[PDB]
Amino acid sequence: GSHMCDAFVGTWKLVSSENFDDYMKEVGVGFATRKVAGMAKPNMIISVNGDVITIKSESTFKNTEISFILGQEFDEVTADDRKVKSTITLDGGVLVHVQKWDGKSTTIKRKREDDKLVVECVMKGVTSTRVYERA
Ligand SMILES: O=C(O)c1cc(Oc2ccccc2)c(OCC(F)(F)F)nc1C(F)(F)F
Repeated sequence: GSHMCDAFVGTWKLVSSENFDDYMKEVGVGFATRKVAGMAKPNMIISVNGDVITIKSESTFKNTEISFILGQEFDEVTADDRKVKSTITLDGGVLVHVQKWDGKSTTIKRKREDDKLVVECVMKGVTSTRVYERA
């Protein structure tokens, strides 16, 4: 039945963001996409069915969805429209998501902290923190 990844399951809404514009600059997102993406207030819906985890993000800007098995690489289309190769693992209760494309890498960590789901994104020393709460 239960799995430790079950504390991520649910419907989550973005409540705060820090330095996301600069993170997007470092990833290579252009001006217009940064402005519109930075405005959005996505909801993230996280579900598990057997070994498959699904993370859906719905917003006024873009909708994105990934389904994956921990430790098994997959192809992802990001919200900013990169085509990346991704691997997601669980390390000490933290979901660690690495995206690789064009010789570049970014890492997105998702952790449960109190009643929050905290998303920490890093690229070449630039970090952003985005905090989600239950919807
Ligand atoms: O989960 C996040 O909030 C999040 C959201 C992203 O894009 C959006 C933004 C607004 C609405 C819908 C999707 C995003 O896009 C990749 C980017 F940032 F490179 F553009 N990356 C992340 C994250 F890095 F942190 F995972």
